[PDB]
Parts: sequence; structure tokens; C-alpha cells
Amino acid sequence: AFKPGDLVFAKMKGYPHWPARIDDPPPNKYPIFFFGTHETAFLGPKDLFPYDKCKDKYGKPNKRKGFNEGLWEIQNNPHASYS
Amino acid sequence: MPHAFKPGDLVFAKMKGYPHWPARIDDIADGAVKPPPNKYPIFFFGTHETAFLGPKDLFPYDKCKDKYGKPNKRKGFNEGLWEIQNNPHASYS
Amino acid sequence: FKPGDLVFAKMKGYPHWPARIDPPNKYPIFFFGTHETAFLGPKDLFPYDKCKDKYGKPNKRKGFNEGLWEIQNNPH
Repeated sequence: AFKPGDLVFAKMKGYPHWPARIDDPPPNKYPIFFFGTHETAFLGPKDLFPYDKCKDKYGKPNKRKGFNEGLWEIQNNPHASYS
Repeated sequence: MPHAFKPGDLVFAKMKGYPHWPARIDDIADGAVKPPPNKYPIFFFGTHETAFLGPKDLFPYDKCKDKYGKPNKRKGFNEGLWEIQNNPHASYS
Repeated sequence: FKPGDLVFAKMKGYPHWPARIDPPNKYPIFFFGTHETAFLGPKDLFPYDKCKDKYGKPNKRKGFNEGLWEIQNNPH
């Protein structure tokens, strides 16, 4: 399963696969923290892609607000308090 | 003295082929598409459309309302006039 | 959508724009009139024959009306 601190790209409708982590929720959903925007959501595993596996496909800069900062955070300090 | 443009500033915005149009400097939601360098996201009242414009096309509302703040035949213009005067900071989406 | 398919393509800050099909689940888009290219997802794309009644109307934006002429008369 996914555990708190696992790094992912998380997919929501209308947005690119977004650098995120599992934070420490409805059944079979996880608390997601989105890097860059510092937003939260509850997502299921269908929308959760392991970071290391998928970073070559999903980890490329784009024009969305918060995305490029999100990429910096997941690479450089993924476990910090962003609150 | 004037500052640079910021989200929430009210303007008349000038697009080619259109009258100076009531508008605001929009905010950019988290996750949303950012403007190009030196451009602002402009939300046009009435039509509710967004374009990216530089300051050459942006006329401060308080200064220019006497000149441009007048009914126009164009689709959405008069609704735009109501919005800029009465609820310019509201959610229109 | 397939290479050559005619569409209206929507980018933030622009009207629905005559274009053709030429980064995960993005299509290469060629915009008529301006002759620029972008990558766009299927959500931003609208089949030309299906939606021309709606979006095939003149616009004062630079290159748009030239774009409309190309999509109807010389799309390839």
C-alpha cells in the first residue's frame, strides 16, 4: 500500500499529474499534499503514480501556477513542513 | 503615485476591434495557466472571457470611467458595466 | 483525433481557434492564421464539422479570420 511520506504524482481532473506526497480520509483514499500549491485532497490509488517510477514522464516543467515550485519541493525537500 | 498592476485592480482593457472594455486584473488560481512574461490575466466583465494583455492596453477604471463607462451595443458590454460598478470582485465562474 | 483532423482548439486567454492535429496525453496542434503550434489535451479540442456552427465565426484577434479562411478553403 501507500504510506505517509510516499512520493507520487497525483492526478485530478483538469490538471497535469502533480508532484505530491501521502500525508499522515474516506475508505481506500489517502490524504494527499500537493507540492507547490500546498493544497490538499483525498484521492484513491487509481490517481496515484509512484514518483521515482513516473518522474521521467510526469516531472517536466509546465505553465501551471505552483507546478514548477512543486517540482523543486518534491526533489529537494519533500518531507518538510509547508504549513 | 501609481503602483504596478495587481490582482483586483479595475481597468478598461483595450482589444483590437473592440471598445475599451470593463475588466479586472485577475488572480491566478493554484494550478491554473499562468500568463506570458510581462502580460496580465485580464478578466473581461459581461463576456466573462480572459485574455493576456500588457499595460499599454490597460486603462485604470477610476481615471477613465467618465470616458469609457457608457453603454455600448456590443454583446456583454452593458452587463460588464453593471459588474465593474456593482460587484467587480465576485466569482463569475 | 488523428494527424490532419480539423478542430477548434482552446487555450487559456484565447477564443476557440481553428486548428488541425499535427507530453502525456497532449496532441500537437497547428493553429491556422497565426501558424503557431502548441500541445493541448483532448478536453481543449473540438471537431471542426461538429462545432463550426458555434465557433466558426469572425473574431478580431490577430490572425483569427485568416485562420477561418484556411480551415475552410486550404486546411492541408
